Amino acid sequence: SVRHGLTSAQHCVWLAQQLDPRGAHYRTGSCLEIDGPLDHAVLSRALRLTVAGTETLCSRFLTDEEGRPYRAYCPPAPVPYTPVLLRHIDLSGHEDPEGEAQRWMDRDRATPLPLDRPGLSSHALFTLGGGRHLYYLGVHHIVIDGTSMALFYERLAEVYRALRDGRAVPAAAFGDTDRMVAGEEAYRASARYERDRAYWTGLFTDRPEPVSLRALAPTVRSLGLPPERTEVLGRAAEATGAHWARVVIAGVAAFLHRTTGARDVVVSVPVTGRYGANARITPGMVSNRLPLRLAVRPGESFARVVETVSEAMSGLLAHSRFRGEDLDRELGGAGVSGPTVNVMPYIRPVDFGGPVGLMRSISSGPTTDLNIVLTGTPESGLRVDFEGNPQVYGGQDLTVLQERFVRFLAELAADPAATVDEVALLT
Ligand SMILES: *CCCCNC(=O)[C@H](C)N
Ligand SMILES: [Cl-]
Repeated sequence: SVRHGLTSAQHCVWLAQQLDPRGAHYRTGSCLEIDGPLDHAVLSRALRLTVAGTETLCSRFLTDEEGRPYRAYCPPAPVPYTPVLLRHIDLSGHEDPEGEAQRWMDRDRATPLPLDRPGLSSHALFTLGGGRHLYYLGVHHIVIDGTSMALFYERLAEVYRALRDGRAVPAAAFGDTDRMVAGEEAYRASARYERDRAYWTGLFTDRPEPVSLRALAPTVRSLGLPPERTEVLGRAAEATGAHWARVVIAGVAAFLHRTTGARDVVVSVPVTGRYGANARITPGMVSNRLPLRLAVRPGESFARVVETVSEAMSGLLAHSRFRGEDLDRELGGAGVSGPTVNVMPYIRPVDFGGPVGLMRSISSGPTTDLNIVLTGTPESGLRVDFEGNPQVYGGQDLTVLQERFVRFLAELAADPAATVDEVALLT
């Protein structure tokens, strides 16, 4: 009967869903590529225990008498029970197991999940042959963000190992959503809110219109880059003294500048929206997206653009609690944004007690234009996903753009002292 408050991010998704109530545009997902055999019966039991201990995966969303949303907690069965289902799809024998799995996930992601039914996720274990497996985690964005996907996978594996070893299942170690929401409420009521509002509105008084090279589920094209191609990003990071994600952001900024010739470029950057220890370990949806405005002047080196990114990010991080969707509402119209550049944080390979799982993105969220999603590291290799609004980009277009970008990025990283407007951008 308890009516739980939504996080700001959840409020955002809720409002956006209302614009297209039967749509699936806020269906997101990821998967684990697993290099050895798993026991589906045991993993199915592990999923049940994992979900049972994950409040957000046992939640539904309802409206009160004033039409305002709230979250309701619905434990699984030993008031609706959260259902738990791990599908087993044996593609061992198929001509193209990987392709069939992708097709299955794409069709699942296209399936609407009504918010008033608890358990807003979809789970499938694929057998691919050669003993390889794929675990698909499909969710409604309102219950799970990128950070929480990692929290889920780690817990799932932990429970699976215990059930496999005969060991007692370790207690879950998640945080509390109500306290996380209370933290946001405290922020909104604080003096910092006013200061943040002033900071962000001040930066965009000219209200630059978003430029491309409504929010819809993306067409996704993925490019695998081995370490031979990606190590150079690490070397650029070492040389500039900037974290490699900053090098990538600078690369996107330079790419946009070189393509369009535009002085002032905007990219959008996600931040976790998690403040404090409790928030960091609470599965849910709290992520924020903020505009990074960058001036790329004539004759600047790539290293100089990295510095420009670092300066802008310092300000973004210092005012990161202000909601991106709030900034847009105040500026009006289409708001302010560029391609979303999402360099996912490091995730250790997921240990299933022998078999190891490597995470890859399936769909990070809907977009009005483009998301650029990276998983991996310079040393281990990268998966680069270009997620394009289907009314803007065709699949082939995204493939071409993504290869062009990675080539330019690699050239920049190979010599940060080079002048950006002298670096050849090849079509
Ligand atoms: C305003 C909150 C909904 C948008 N969030 C996302 O789609 C993130 C960036 N994946
Ligand atoms: Cl997210």
